[PDB]
Amino acid sequence: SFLHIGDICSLYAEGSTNGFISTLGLVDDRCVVQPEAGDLNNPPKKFRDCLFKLCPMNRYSAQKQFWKATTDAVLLNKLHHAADLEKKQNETENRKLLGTVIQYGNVIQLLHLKSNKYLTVNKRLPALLEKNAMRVTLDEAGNEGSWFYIQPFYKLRSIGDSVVIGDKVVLNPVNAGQPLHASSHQLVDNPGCNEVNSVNCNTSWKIVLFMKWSDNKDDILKGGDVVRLFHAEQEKFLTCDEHRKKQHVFLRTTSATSSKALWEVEVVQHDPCRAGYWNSLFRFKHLATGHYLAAEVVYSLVSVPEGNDISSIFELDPTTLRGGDSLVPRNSYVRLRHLCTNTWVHSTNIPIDKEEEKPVMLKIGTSPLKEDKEAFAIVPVSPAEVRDLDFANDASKVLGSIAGKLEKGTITQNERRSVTKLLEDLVYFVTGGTNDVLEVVFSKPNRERQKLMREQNILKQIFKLLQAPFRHICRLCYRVLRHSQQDYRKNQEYIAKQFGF
Repeated sequence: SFLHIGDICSLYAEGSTNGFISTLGLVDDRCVVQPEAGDLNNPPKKFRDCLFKLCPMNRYSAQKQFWKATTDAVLLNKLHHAADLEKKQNETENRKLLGTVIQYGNVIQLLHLKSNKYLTVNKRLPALLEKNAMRVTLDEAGNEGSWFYIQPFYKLRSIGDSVVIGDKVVLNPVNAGQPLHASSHQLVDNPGCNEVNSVNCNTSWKIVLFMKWSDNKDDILKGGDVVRLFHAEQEKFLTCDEHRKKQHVFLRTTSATSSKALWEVEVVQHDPCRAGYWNSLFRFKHLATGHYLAAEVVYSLVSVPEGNDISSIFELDPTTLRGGDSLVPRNSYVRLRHLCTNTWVHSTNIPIDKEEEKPVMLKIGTSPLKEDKEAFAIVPVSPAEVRDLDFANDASKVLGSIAGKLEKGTITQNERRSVTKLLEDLVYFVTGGTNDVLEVVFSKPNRERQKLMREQNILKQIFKLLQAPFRHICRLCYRVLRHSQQDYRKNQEYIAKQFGF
């Protein structure tokens, strides 16, 4: 099979350091290669971080100029609409290439899915761990440091050959200089990370295909798509959480959308590659714990830690529009069959939090008999909100990591700049935006973003940031809490007791 504009796929390094390209959550623009995190036959855990969309060469000349600045211009109004009309033109053209095969010697732009940001090689900036390599970042806008020559690796495959799935390449920057080097230099802060960069080298990149543009379309069920699972009859979402230090699979008693109810669809494939549909098999990986949904004891819903085993494999049966010929599933209600143990899903009236009054945890098992009402809705989850989530839980630990340092000792000069800048960015988030963005300053708030703060401990870190310049940051903590709190009793109260505690 060939590679085509709009395919999603991972990138694994070869030679000096075989690794899978990855990134540090959302706040950081750093690119990394964790060598002993996983290999090709057994992928690293949070694999949704290693995927890229293939985009064609973007027309960046007009947008590049617009950003040039410390200056005054009244026609910035013209220039910005000139960059925007170029920006959509780029969109239209790149979308007209959906389906075209990219051959060797083309120029392409790697797009990092999780972040919705491009690969970016800064010819003016040398990499921070490798003395002689140009720095590489993740720029949402992109630029000439996003243009990449795809050059053949084995003389076997010539230039102007069609680049075939599983081929090794040289991802050479067009003007920015030398090939993407998977360096052999380890980051201080990070145990499992070797960094990447642009310097003369012999690093070869293998391309493993996740999904073809052909399957990239919606709202058809998809390989890596994230979903919420809603029991129609029961009116409770399938969540998964630790109760009394134990991972439980249960219903929680559409308005209330938790963060521990987030399932990452997988469709089973011979290779570790990513609709599929009715005649297909699946597993379900939680977003909090890498844990997998499985049935093992007639049986019950356990949370197995990895998806290498049959017990974690289910398969979907449609209804009431059944029997359903094999075809892409379309965000519709299904009955779930465990081919492995041979039973259908059946919820229960049995609680897990047995002592708690009005218990919020209904246990679920599996019974052989089919149930007319016993079917869930595969309820889709916007990728934008998923980003928000990982951005949110991602920044949580940053605060969590940094607050514990003021706790014991003090904070370094550079360590401050981050939280100072990060905090203000967390406001644009909670205020909502953005595109200066003064309108976004005036902009209304997201209750759904507010949902997150207490849910991902964001609030809990500001309070725990008060343990011990600081006149600005300690002062700057004040914008956020209030921004979060309004119009929401739940937060207003949560914070109220937190200030009381």
